[PDB]
Amino acid sequence: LRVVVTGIGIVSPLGCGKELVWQRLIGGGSGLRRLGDDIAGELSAKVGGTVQDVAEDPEGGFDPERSVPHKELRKMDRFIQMAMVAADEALAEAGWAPEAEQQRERTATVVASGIGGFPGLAEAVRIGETRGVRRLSPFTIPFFLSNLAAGQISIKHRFRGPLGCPVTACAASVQAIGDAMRMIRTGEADVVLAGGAEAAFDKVSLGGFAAARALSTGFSEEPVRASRPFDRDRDGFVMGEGAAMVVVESLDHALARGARPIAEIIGYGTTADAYHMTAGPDDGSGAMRAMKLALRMGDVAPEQVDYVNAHATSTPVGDAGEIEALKTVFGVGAGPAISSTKSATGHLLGAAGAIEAAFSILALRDGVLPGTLNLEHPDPAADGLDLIGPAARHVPVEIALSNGFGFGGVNASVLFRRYP
Amino acid sequence: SMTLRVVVTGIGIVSPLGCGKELVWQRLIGGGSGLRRLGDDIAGELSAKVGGTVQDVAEDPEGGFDPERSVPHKELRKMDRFIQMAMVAADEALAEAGWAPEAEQQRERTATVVASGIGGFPGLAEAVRIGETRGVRRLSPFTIPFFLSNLAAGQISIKHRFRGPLGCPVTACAASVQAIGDAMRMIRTGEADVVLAGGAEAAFDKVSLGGFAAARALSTGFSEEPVRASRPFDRDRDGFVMGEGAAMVVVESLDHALARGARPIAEIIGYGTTADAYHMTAGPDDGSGAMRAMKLALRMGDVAPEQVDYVNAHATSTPVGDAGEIEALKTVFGVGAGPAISSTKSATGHLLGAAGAIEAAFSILALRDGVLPGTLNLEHPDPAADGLDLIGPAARHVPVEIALSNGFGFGGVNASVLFRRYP
Ligand SMILES: C=C1C[C@@]23C=CC(=O)[C@@](C)(CCC(=O)Nc4c(O)ccc(C(=O)O)c4O)[C@@H]2C[C@@H]1CC3
Ligand SMILES: C=C1C[C@@]23C=CC(=O)[C@@](C)(CCC(=O)Nc4c(O)ccc(C(=O)O)c4O)[C@@H]2C[C@@H]1CC3
Repeated sequence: LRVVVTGIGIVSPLGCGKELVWQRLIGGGSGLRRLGDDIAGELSAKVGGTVQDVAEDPEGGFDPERSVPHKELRKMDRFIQMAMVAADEALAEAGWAPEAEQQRERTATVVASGIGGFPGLAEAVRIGETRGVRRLSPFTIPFFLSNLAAGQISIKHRFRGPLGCPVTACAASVQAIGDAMRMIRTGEADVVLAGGAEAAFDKVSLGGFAAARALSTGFSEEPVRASRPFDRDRDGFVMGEGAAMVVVESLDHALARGARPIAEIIGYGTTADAYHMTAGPDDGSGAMRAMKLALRMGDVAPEQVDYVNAHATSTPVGDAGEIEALKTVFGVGAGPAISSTKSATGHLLGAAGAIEAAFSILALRDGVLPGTLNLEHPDPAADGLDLIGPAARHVPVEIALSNGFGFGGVNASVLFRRYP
Repeated sequence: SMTLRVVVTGIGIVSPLGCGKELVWQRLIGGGSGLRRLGDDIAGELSAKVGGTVQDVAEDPEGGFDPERSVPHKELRKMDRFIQMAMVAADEALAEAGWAPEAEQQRERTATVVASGIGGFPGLAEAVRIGETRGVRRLSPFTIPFFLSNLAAGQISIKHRFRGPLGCPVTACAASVQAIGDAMRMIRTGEADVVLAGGAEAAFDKVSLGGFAAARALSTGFSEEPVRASRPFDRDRDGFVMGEGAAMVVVESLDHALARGARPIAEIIGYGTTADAYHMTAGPDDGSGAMRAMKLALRMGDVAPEQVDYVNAHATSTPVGDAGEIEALKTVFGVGAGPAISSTKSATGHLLGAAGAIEAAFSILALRDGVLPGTLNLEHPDPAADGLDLIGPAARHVPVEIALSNGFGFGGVNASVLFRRYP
């Protein structure tokens, strides 16, 4: 059964609204900024991809009151608020707003997060250390539970089909899209609102990644330079926040209702390294297998892939592993054009898969491949791979692959074809 | 292939009634309870004083929890308690199944799908307290993977070299019902041959308990008589009793099991999942989303309601929750006949994200042995349940062929899984 995407929503460090975000991305913009001392004061990691408010970004700022009434915001952590805005955008684009119970019952909501409501949870613990646990809000638990992103979206829109919340670290929202497609094919839903949401900035979460030496520290005075996937001087990832959503349905379902497919989902693959808890193997074998499964599903040879949106987070070991995986799948000398948009957005963690899927889809729609900012001295291990430098590449393309990996050895890859 | 019959070939349990499914089963069927007074470090400030706790080998010599049996002592520092329980339950299930592939051909066809509701809450809470006292610069390098929900499946995969899909559904108290449904789905789509599926939860902390107490969801009226506090369907229920544990099943096609000589313990014939889109912490009074999930599982199994012998209800002992499920059961099954219904949360407490997997295991064992667990504490059944065959405290010894198990959660999540006895 053929499956398509009919709507996209984005809340990100480059703004809210996918057209504006796309225009900013291709123009070389960056969402990386110095973090507040309340988050980063104790740490050497001083830079993050932050979502700005309307006062800071009048055109593209985040105002969750447009999707959630003021008095309801108290009931949901930031990631959920972001999820609600991104979902509204994707649904409006897809024109999916079912009033009838039949259609509502056939709409699923599958929204990933990596860490979920960390700020809410941290605040509850801090209350426990101060005012006392007898003073916790009645909303404490659903405020931070990961599945209340999907939950609040479903309540608002009356989506009464399956609910999902994959929490598979930084691959989670790639899996959300694969899980959406799988449900369309098994007949368990007719439309899926799928994606990811993450808003985990807090001294403790940042501190936890810091303690693992996973975060960039050497570019604090030049924040836009800090995220440099594939570059010789990369020194760890830059945490980001945001949310991105896609509306997924069968091609036949889309065309019957007059919805324009934006792109087709033709492949999905997911695997486990079973290697180490926080690093993948140097040979990239788990990631390699995930990519090959998505290509097999799409019946696409490696030489037919035009564009790869790599997971590459700007870690030394992580980017090297993905380089090796890509060489195994595609060879050297020819192959796909490859970039990492984490160079501009930072690492949206459990929302990274969905935002990069969205960029992969827009790349196909527009024949514009995002560049990799800061790619000044490519890792020599990547010689023979067509890594896109800072300039976006304007070229008609048909097939795009997007990767997402996470702690716990999770690899996921999703493959798209241009429509028509 | 979508027409594959799917079976369970091994089961593992870590619970408030012990570790090891056979011992746990014998203790459950004998009317045992895992409910105990919590430590003051957890519940000292709160009026919810009772929990289903997992005991160590000093406290329970035959059935105690010793994670060093599964994980070297040095490595325990790297994993929160929910993961340690997951590891022990997974080892049990895998040993019973005889699934320990050494070749990549089989390793690549083994998935690992382990739910949690809250994940490493004690780990996360400790990191935050460290942050307030000693400073975030003192955090362990293992802080993040210590608590991430998916590191339960992750650590299991690493130990056993399972290289197929990893899953971690975090859909609250329906989560490990969905894990089983997701496992079945993956066998039917051809994405895996064997799935280690289940749930793991160890969320006891003053803040998590405090949060549930703030939602008025916890029992507070039975502190002096802990074993009486979890009373699903009873007139005097006043909220659920939090528990901890892990349970796992090994899922594969019947054809694959027969090929390798593994004995199916039961068959998985149906799964359904729905969303209420009603309220963030309560379902509708008529249980209509639960009803729909149950009917979807029955439809998938091609089973009429009158063919169901046993229902392991979600019923957690909350006033509104159990009443909703009563109404859903009446809609699906009618009144006057219908299945025998019990809730084993009466004995184990609510294992949250691991409730689905443990209750699945009990439903499977019920079919295997022809013994339906009772509902402890059911002294004055809610009148709304008149017409439903609620099992009282005594386990019922009767041959049975079909069992349904429900799991629901905050955010309007409903899931149901349906089993048939094997052969
Ligand atoms: C075992 C080691 C060696 C060490 C050395 C160099 C590194 O690059 C890091 C810092 C990160 C590895 C990595 O990219 N993991 C890694 C991964 O497997 C999957 C995903 C991500 C992600 O960001 O999405 C990720 O970050 C590792 C982690 C830990 C300590 C230092
Ligand atoms: C909206 C209300 C009314 C209120 C009144 C009586 C109740 O019984 C509770 C306390 C819990 C309802 C419930 O069982 N939710 C509920 C649910 O939907 C799904 C799962 C569970 C679970 O334990 O697994 C659950 O607990 C609710 C919660 C909140 C405040 C008081």
